[PDB]
Amino acid sequence: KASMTVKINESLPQGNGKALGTVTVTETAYGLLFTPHLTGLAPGIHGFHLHEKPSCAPGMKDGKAVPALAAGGHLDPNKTGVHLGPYNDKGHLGDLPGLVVNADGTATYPVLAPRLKSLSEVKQHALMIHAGGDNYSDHPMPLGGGGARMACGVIE
Amino acid sequence: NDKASMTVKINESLPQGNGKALGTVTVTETAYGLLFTPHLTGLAPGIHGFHLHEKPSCAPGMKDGKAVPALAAGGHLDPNKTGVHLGPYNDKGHLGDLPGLVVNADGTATYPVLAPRLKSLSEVKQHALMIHAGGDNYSDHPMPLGGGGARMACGVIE
Ligand SMILES: [Zn+2]
Ligand SMILES: [Zn+2]
Ligand SMILES: [Zn+2]
Ligand SMILES: [Zn+2]
Ligand SMILES: [Zn+2]
Ligand SMILES: [Zn+2]
Ligand SMILES: [Zn+2]
Repeated sequence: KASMTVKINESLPQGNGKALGTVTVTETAYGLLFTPHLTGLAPGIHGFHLHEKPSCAPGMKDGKAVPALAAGGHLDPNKTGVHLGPYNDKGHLGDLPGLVVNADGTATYPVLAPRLKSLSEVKQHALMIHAGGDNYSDHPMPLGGGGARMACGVIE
Repeated sequence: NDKASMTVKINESLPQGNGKALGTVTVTETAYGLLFTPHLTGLAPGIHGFHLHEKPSCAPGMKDGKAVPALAAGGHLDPNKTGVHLGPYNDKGHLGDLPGLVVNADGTATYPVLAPRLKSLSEVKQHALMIHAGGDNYSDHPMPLGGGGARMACGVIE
């Protein structure tokens, strides 16, 4: 059973917020399954992506402090330069299905990302949770409308 | 680009018979299996058992003298006769096991769910797409059939 764990922390302008729980990443016969064990999130569907750089630190953009900016953009080994979701080979390999958050603010619903096949593809990248949702497109809003980076955890 | 795709209409399952139309689910073939994109409305917020049942019917059935909603659809699609409920990501259970149907706070269903084990529309035609009152933990424990419980909405895939 090739499975591993990722600690998730709140993402503040200053650094790291409280621990919001974990996410289990498991290899299946159909791809990587992300089983969340998170708490304290806004109910609804959240942008859920793997970002390039292994960091959840703040960065500077237009003079302001931006949560988890040091993580860079989306994991994109094919250099597609386009956000197209978990089921389309023509976009960022780091595109996972939206994270489903319950009414009590927890995340327990497992999401399969069929394109990822082994834990190695996930190591040394930032697992990102956004404020906004994800329609798996750059239209109408870029990167699925995720907007701000709200929670994060370096995988390794 | 291009990939085969079809549409299924969903109705309320009442003891009496069919209820309000709730919208549709688009089933599309993808490189990674069948994708079920819902366009539904008027559902209880939360996560709902979402399975394919054996018989091409959504009609009620009689069980001990009571009309049971969508009972005429039979049990879960299980060609390999596993006789067990293990979800969308496990080969050892019902082929008809899809991921839970995610319903928003407003009662709509819009979140696409991939079922990796289904590969083509032919595996899905002439079966019932079922929506339960309860959720789905992809297991027979601690409740049978993921804890889906009552059948609350249904649609026959042509
Ligand atoms: Zn992102
Ligand atoms: Zn992306
Ligand atoms: Zn075309
Ligand atoms: Zn069922
Ligand atoms: Zn089943
Ligand atoms: Zn069949
Ligand atoms: Zn048992």
